[PDB]
Amino acid sequence: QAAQSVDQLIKARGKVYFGVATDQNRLTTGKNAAIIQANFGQVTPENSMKWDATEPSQGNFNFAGADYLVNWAQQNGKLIRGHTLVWHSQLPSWVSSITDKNTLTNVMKNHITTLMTRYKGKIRAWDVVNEAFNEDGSLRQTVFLNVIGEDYIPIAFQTARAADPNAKLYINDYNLDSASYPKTQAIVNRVKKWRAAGVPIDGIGSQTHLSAGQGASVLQALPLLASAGTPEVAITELDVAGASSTDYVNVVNACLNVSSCVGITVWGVADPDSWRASTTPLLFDGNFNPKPAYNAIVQNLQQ
Repeated sequence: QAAQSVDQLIKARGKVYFGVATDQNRLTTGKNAAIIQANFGQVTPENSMKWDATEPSQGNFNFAGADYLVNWAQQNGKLIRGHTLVWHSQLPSWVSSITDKNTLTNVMKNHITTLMTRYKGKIRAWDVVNEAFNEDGSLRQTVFLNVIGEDYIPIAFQTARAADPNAKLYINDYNLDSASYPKTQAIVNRVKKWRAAGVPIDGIGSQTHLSAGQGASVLQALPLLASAGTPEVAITELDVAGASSTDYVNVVNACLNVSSCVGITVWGVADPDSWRASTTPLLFDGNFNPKPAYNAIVQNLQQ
């Protein structure tokens, strides 16, 4: 645990949270729980709310890991971002093999409604649709697009709104880190059009999986994402190859600069537990000590 909490410091600047990805496997080993308690104000399940984890066989849901996370978060005063309802990765084959529109629509709706109803009122925000865009800005040809069609995004969001009207509903994606970039421009254009059509999209989530030196670009990309007119944006899965303080401070400042940016989630606690561990891209090292970039964020946020 670091003495100074980046979550308290960002809250003192008017933001909602500074959080991290975690799950039971992390919380019950090492120093993760104590670090999260001390220094962070929000958690995202790294895996336990994905489709493979929660509905591994159709209609036979497994909530043990998700329940653990939600209960731990409540006990410890941490906000929760649910992650993620509709996504092509970590998707069981029972889903991806379906070729009938009605079948898949009903499966998708039941998955959304069942997860969101279980946690109704406890979840600040859901990543309803994840990684819907290709790198050229076209929509990713996932089973949902291929079988349901264009409607899958409207359906997902409308179903989510009905299941828990309290939750902020997000579309989440990566490579939204440049204002220049076909995916960035596309998500802004399509969110504007979906919302103008009445689709309830409350947030754009920008994963922010960065390479070294790339953080500076977020200072221009995040205000562009905010121009789509959603009530919120958020930095949802931040990590940075090499963990330079310059990159981390740039992303923090981008969020500070964008009033609709509610907060930042970093994608794990300690480097060896990162999905990209070899790049040591997180804010705590393998000995669970805060890294230079953690201290740089603390100092940037001090008033």
